[PDB]
Amino acid sequence: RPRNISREESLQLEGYKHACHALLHAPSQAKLFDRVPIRRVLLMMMRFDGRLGFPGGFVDTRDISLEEGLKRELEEELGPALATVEVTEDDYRSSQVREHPQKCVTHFYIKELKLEEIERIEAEAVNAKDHGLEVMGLIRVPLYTLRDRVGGLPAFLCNNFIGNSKSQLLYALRSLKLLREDQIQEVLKASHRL
Amino acid sequence: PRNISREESLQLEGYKHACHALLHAPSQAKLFDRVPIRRVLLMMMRFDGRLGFPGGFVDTRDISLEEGLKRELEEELGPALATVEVTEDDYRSSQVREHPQKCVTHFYIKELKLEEIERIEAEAVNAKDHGLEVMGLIRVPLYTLRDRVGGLPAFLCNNFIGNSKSQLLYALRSLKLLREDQIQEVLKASHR
Ligand SMILES: [Mn+2]
Ligand SMILES: [Mn+2]
Ligand SMILES: [Mn+2]
Ligand SMILES: [Mn+2]
Repeated sequence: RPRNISREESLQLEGYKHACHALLHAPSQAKLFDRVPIRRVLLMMMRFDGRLGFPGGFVDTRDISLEEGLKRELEEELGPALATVEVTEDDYRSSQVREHPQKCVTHFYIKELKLEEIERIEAEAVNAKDHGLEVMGLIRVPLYTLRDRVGGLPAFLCNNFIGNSKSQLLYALRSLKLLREDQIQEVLKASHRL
Repeated sequence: PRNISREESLQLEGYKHACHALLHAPSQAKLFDRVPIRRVLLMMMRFDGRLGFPGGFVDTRDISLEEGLKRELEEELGPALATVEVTEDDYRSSQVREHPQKCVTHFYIKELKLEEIERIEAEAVNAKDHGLEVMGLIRVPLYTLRDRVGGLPAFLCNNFIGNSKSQLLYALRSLKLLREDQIQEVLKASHR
């Protein structure tokens, strides 16, 4: 149902509800089992509704800017550590629009941090206003495929994702150059053997 | 997957052993000041992309099923755990499979104080296994939302390792959190 739309065009519409979500990420030299390289830490979360999503939430664009709304949502959900860390217009990536079930536009941001910054974010998430309520926990996204050819990313893609968050994740994998187009197809295939 | 006994368990030959625990605490918190959380139940995202309970393998002949579990927990949840009891009284059940080379997993349910769960979550990011075997802790939503889908039923549509779903369901019956009919209602809501 979701369709692409430019930021600028989408900011012009009327009586549309807006949401902002961010992928925070950082490179890692860690190797799982000292063999399988982690490569990069991507944060997602388990939401109060039983589903996985990226942090963020609604913004009222007549009151505050998209970035200001995003900063506030992250503070609630991810905690104090998000202060001084500034997701800006540069971090903006894409906008999608729908009408079923509600007139609704979601914006997706992608921001690289230093590893210790992600770690400090994890360490302090348990202190967020939303911890154990709207946010049920923070999780890192496995980017590897294991030898059984299912465990890791393919298996993880069989989890339950809110809205278009799965599709956003896949976008980021292709944009941060982490997987080739075919690799993504391979991942969706290995996943879909239910 | 077939239910078995502790009695037998330790005596079978050629099987690999695994221990897992549900740590849980009561809670007075209300989501949107409306929906009661009731209880906090810990699970995790594994390195394999699946949800499960903390723990792992333990050499049967080396030390007791508790000694293996308590080590596994400390390794996966962090230092805080060295002061968790995890006695025999916390033992719960043992299922036996013949899939990925004959497994036997034992399930443990143990009640803690909310503070204790909170301090565990707070130190989990320090566990030897953080960012490796354990990719993050999560609380299990026990409520069902107004849409009659979000909350627990949606949660059960996630990808679960081994029989950690069976185990979770058992806990909800065992801990008197849900009746059999109510469990049967979330499953139908979920698998729809
Ligand atoms: Mn959110
Ligand atoms: Mn929010
Ligand atoms: Mn909030
Ligand atoms: Mn271990």
